[PDB]
Amino acid sequence: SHCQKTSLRVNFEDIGWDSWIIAPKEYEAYECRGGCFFPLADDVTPTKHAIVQTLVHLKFPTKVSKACCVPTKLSPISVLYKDDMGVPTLKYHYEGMSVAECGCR
Amino acid sequence: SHCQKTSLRVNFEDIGWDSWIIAPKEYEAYECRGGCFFPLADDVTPTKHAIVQTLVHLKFPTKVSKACCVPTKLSPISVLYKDDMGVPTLKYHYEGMSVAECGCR
Ligand SMILES: [Cl-]
Ligand SMILES: [Cl-]
Ligand SMILES: [Cl-]
Ligand SMILES: [Cl-]
Ligand SMILES: [Cl-]
Ligand SMILES: [Cl-]
Ligand SMILES: [Cl-]
Ligand SMILES: [Cl-]
Ligand SMILES: [Cl-]
Ligand SMILES: [Cl-]
Ligand code: NA
Ligand code: NA
Ligand code: NA
Ligand code: NA
Ligand code: NA
Ligand code: NA
Ligand code: NA
Ligand code: NA
Repeated sequence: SHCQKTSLRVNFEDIGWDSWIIAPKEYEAYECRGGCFFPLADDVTPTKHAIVQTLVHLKFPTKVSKACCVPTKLSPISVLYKDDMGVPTLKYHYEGMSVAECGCR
Repeated sequence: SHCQKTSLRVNFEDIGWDSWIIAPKEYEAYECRGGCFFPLADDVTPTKHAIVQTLVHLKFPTKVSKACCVPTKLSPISVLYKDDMGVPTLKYHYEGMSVAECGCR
């Protein structure tokens, strides 16, 4: 039940972006889900700060929060978008749209 | 009430590291606290994925979690630690120990 990449299919209409994104209608964004708690998994690539904070959280759970399972690497997708001239234009690498890797931070 | 760096003073004894860290006894680790919710602040440097996920969370709050306020840059501290030869040694830049910057991820 540890920090990992899971599916997350996003509809641009649902998030109000269909005003400018023509296509695609949906994409696989993924998400990072799971706990950052001891014992850790081999590949959650935990920073020292995440480790320290997790230990502090254990000792003081009402005052300090645990580390968070977040994207640590993102990948691009292509989008067809409306130009200011009102013309569909391809944005070939629209960066930061999809999770490549997750970790505790 | 947005994502930012706040104080977090860590005692190494409290987290079980006084077995190997001789000094210092405590340090300022900081932590990242606050919400990742619209409207965003100017300097939470949000990735596109964090923005998309936050919007999906709004539409589907029981199924998708919000973005997380995490460290996006860390700084070193110096520690005096016990060597395998049982001798105090300085580790001048012990990396990743203190928060330099926070953001939504
Ligand atoms: Cl562990
Ligand atoms: Cl680190
Ligand atoms: Cl491009
Ligand atoms: Cl290419
Ligand atoms: Cl881009
Ligand atoms: Cl905003
Ligand atoms: Cl981005
Ligand atoms: Cl060093
Ligand atoms: Cl130096
Ligand atoms: Cl180091
Ligand atoms: Na997957
Ligand atoms: Na959606
Ligand atoms: Na507490
Ligand atoms: Na290519
Ligand atoms: Na501060
Ligand atoms: Na402490
Ligand atoms: Na829901
Ligand atoms: Na120096």
